[PDB]
Amino acid sequence: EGRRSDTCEYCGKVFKNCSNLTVHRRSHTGERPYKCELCNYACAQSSKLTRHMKTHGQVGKDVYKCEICKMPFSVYSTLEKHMKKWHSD
DNA sequence: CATTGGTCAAGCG
DNA sequence: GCTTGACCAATG
Ligand SMILES: [Mg+2]
Ligand SMILES: [Zn+2]
Ligand SMILES: [Zn+2]
Ligand SMILES: [Zn+2]
Repeated sequence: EGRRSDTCEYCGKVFKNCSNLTVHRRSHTGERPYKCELCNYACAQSSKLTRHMKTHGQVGKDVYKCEICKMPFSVYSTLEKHMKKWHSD
């Protein structure tokens, strides 16, 4: 009744924090505006990209790079999952 | 186990 | 008002 402004247009959920509504709505629309520059990860929320970026390497620690596509990883097992997904040959 | 999407709201000035 | 990151349950 005016608070519709703070309400999700797809499921009727009411928010007090308008930014929570913006992010929630993307779970309906599929919009993923935050794009990793180091892989094809994309997400609905700025801080998820920040969290994701930590999987590409930390400052003081060592980094494992895919020999084929040059992608960097902080965790070797995550590189091997990448190897099997993207370089099956 | 590492990593994720959806959620929540403390804290900032 | 908004950014931020912790929480939780889920995935592989
Ligand atoms: Mg953050
Ligand atoms: Zn909704
Ligand atoms: Zn990435
Ligand atoms: Zn690669």
